[PDB]
Amino acid sequence: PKSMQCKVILLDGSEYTCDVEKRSRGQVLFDKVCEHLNLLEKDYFGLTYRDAENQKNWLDPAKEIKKQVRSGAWHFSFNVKFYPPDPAQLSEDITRYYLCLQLRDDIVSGRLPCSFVTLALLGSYTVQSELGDYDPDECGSDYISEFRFAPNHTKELEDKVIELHKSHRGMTPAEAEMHFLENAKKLSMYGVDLHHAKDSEGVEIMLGVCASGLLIYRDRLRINRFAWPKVLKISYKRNNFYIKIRPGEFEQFESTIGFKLPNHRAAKRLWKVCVEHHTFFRLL
Ligand SMILES: NC(=O)c1cnc(C(F)(F)F)nc1
Ligand SMILES: NC(=O)c1cnc(C(F)(F)F)nc1
Repeated sequence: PKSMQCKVILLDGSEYTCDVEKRSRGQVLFDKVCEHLNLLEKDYFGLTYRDAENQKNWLDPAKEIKKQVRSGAWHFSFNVKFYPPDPAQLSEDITRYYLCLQLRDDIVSGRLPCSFVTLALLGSYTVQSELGDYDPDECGSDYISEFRFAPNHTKELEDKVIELHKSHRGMTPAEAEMHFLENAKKLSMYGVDLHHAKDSEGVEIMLGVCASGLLIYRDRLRINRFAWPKVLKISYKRNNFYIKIRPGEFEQFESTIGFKLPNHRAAKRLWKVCVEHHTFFRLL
């Protein structure tokens, strides 16, 4: 029975190595990683790989690993796939902990934009969770944290993290993580998966996929939203992605909205993440 070595980048930036039989389905690897992480609320997570065009794809747990990674390395990342709209309702603190690690990367990477004060407040909860109570001995007037808090660090930001950290004395790690999440969950781009696309006139837009539905970012002054209930059908054909928007009351027919994706693979990838979000957030 021939086994393939798998390398998974965990949310703390460390590398897990394991072996699975070469015909293994994605679920096999995912279960091994989740057992390693002592994670029971696994439904919010998945594994990504980089395809032959270097795009992030979700590993499908139902299909063979080899048929997905194809010509590429058996190299994966462990990630949040479905961001809970209300992290307080997760049953385990360790679930909320991995969600925090994902969100810290979402912030540092610039995928999750965040005001100065929110960057500093989220930072202060991370520091409280990781180091415990503010200690002046570790922090002088010229202190810079090892912690990455933002896509661009300033001395003013480092100072504001410390000032807010002082306010958190006696806060336990689970408590600081819950405050981190109570704040992060409100950010306009929280759990929004962005896809570059063109509308039916060739104007460049972004499509966001999330718990509440499909978002269409045109300009700052033109953002369209389709709640999952208002979507009847999700389809792709060639480089095109279509959604069937349900008839309004007393309207005779469904409306159809058409988008152009960069290539056929980009169209299918958007279709699959949409169907998966629809199913997940229909049931949750
Ligand atoms: N959310 C899930 O339960 C889930 C399971 N398994 C996988 C895998 F194996 F493809 F990575 N991705 C997601
Ligand atoms: N833009 C927001 O929804 C938002 C979230 N969280 C905060 C925090 F941390 F300062 F309280 N400020 C703003």
